[PDB]
Amino acid sequence: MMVLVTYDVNTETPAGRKRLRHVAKLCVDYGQRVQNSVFECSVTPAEFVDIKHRLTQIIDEKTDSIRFYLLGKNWQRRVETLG
Amino acid sequence: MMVLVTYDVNTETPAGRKRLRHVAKLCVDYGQRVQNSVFECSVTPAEFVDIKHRLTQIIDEKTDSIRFYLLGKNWQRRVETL
Repeated sequence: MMVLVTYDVNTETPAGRKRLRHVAKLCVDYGQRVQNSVFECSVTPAEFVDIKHRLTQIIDEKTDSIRFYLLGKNWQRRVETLG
Repeated sequence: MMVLVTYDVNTETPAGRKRLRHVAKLCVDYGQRVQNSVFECSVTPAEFVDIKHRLTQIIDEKTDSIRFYLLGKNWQRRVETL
């Protein structure tokens, strides 16, 4: 299934920026980093449970948040850009 | 129609934080700031065109980017959080 991962972390600190690097390291195994903290990923349901599980341990859950959008097929024909 | 807007800007400088707030002020007219630089928007075709126009002026096109994902209806049945 396609999954868009949007990670909200405060990059004004070294530790923030380091968690971003880890989250990115993890998500790019499963697809592509299209902005600094946005990822277009391709995962089986087992992989998705595994990813959730590892993301939990990387992120600071009190300050950070991750959202997952499950778009269908023809999701590429449904993205537009600027910049 | 529902559109997800994701804005990539560097917020370690005042100039980036300004641009983000300005994008925020615009996008919040049409939906919600679900995370610091992500906005879930509800828009007519005409609203979508005018917004795209103004975002274009606001952002630094060389160092920033905006992605608009058109969410299908019942897109809410397909969002999860950790």
